[PDB]
Amino acid sequence: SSPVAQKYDYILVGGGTAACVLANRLSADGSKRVLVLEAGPDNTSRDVKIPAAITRLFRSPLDWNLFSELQEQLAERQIYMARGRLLGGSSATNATLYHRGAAGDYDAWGVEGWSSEDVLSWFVQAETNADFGPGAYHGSGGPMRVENPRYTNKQLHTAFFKAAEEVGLTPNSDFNDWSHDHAGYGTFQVMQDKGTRADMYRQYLKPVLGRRNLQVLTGAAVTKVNIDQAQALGVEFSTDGPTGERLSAELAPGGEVIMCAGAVHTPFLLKHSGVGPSAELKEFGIPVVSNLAGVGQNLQDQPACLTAAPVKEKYDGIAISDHIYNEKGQIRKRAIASYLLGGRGGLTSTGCDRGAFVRTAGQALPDLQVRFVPGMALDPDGVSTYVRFAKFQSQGLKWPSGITMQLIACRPQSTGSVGLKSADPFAPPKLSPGYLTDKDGADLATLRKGIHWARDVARSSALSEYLDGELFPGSGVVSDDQIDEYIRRSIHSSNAITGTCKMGNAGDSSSVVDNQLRVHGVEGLRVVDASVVPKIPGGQTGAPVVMIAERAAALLTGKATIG
Ligand SMILES: Cc1cc2nc3c(=O)[nH]c(=O)nc-3n(C[C@H](O)[C@H](O)[C@H](O)COP(=O)(O)OP(=O)(O)OC[C@H]3O[C@@H](n4cnc5c(N)ncnc54)[C@H](O)[C@@H]3O)c2cc1C
Repeated sequence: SSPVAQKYDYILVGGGTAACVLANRLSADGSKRVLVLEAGPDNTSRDVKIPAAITRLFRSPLDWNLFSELQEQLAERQIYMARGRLLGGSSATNATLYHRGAAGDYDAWGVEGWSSEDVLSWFVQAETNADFGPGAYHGSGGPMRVENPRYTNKQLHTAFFKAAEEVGLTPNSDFNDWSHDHAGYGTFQVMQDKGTRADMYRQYLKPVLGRRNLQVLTGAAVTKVNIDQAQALGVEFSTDGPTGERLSAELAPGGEVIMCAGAVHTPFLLKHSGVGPSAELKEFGIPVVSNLAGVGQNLQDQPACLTAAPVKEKYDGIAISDHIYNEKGQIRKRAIASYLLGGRGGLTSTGCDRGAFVRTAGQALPDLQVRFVPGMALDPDGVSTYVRFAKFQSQGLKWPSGITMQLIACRPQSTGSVGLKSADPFAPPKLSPGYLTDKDGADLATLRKGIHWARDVARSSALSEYLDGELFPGSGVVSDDQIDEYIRRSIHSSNAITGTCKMGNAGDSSSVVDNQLRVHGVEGLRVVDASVVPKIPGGQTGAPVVMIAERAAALLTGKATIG
């Protein structure tokens, strides 16, 4: 009742990060009728816009609330895996850190037309940096906002860097400068506009909601993609939910369909629609249009564990928790004043924006990413701690002062999978991250060795002046075997998730999409979101999604070509 006798040149399933990019570029003339279907509501929540309020988006209505299958290798725990549910997708619910990985992350992709040189310019193109001048590696005219964090903990941040210097690390002035090595300590830039989240709804879609050739439907939950037998012909969706009507959106001649549902829901929705492993499709009685075995495999996510240590009594009150909450748990009016009048202060911080990339065992590229947080976790699951920090408000307790080093396997060797658990196209998918399953035990070894690394840093002279013991894992956990068991019961997602519909060369039978993102054996079908990522880069995966999205967009409209 919303696409009524209307045929669209590009239907977009999903209204997230990449989808917000293409809608902008493809609606940019007037000849194309763009449609954008999004399960979740408009982007209007104040919790989206204030960075420190990220503590309220986890496990919230704006999250899909995905939980994984039992992971036997993880002491049989389900893993909560954050996924944004609103226009702007996970860009509106992320920690905003800006990371391209290294040039070798893209060279190693293998694919033709996506080397480090081919992608570099698409990055710069979409960037406007507040803190680096325009050059080979940074843009100034782009739609993304990028800035050095406008919050600084004058004691804990400076003691962290002195400490990482003590244990032998070198600084790194720009983790997205490919001319020098990617390892080292320093400061993560964040996709924020003067302390407001600079999500992709705000930077790309909100400035273009005027275009009459641009139709954006929130509340609109896609169920499948029409593929008359191969050619896609549209989508089916429901505006109310699993108890609503079964509408249909038709495409115009040549009208393509663009999978933007993200690394979790795209491979899922493709399967329900007929493209995937037949063995899995036959189990629920779904006709096979294409039998590509790569749909729903190769799921890569970066696992994390943490250490936590309180500060000495004498330095009580100097953590970021002390800057946001008072001793009674109420939000400080001073912090609100610095944020609303100046775009400064504790509320501009997602917390984890200082850190490092470290080689643990002479690897080609760093295997460990440390994230330092001048706040003290109260649960070894760092995601659950943020949820807890939210509910702590107004209870009347003082959150203890301290620090946290979150440790992350930024280039993991484990892979996962995304599958079908029901025929109900509104059911939670079969999600298995598969952390710690690589055949050499390397991911676990990277995380164990980060624990030793984190303890060295915390033992340094720079940090031992401020610290008083160790809460997590703590004094009991001494031997490697004990560290591993702690890692297993505390491993949490650092929220990347890539690869479930990977691109590859012609004759890559394991590949799903080709180097122009159209999928093997379907007409008018393309995938442009994090799923196409063939190897996860070394860093948080937001920025490369945009780069993919800006790239496909141009290619679609004949402004550049690949190969
Ligand atoms: C909590 C969190 C923290 C993160 N931190 C960082 C970080 O600091 N820096 C960074 O660079 N990256 C970070 N990431 C990752 C980054 O946000 C993602 O990699 C990126 O946003 C993925 O973009 P996408 O377009 O592939 O998917 P999304 O942005 O998720 O877009 C997919 C969209 O599809 C929609 N959808 C799903 N099913 C349907 C359906 N049936 N019908 C219609 N729409 C549907 C979803 O609602 C969603 O809006 C973080 C991720 C999370 C969750």
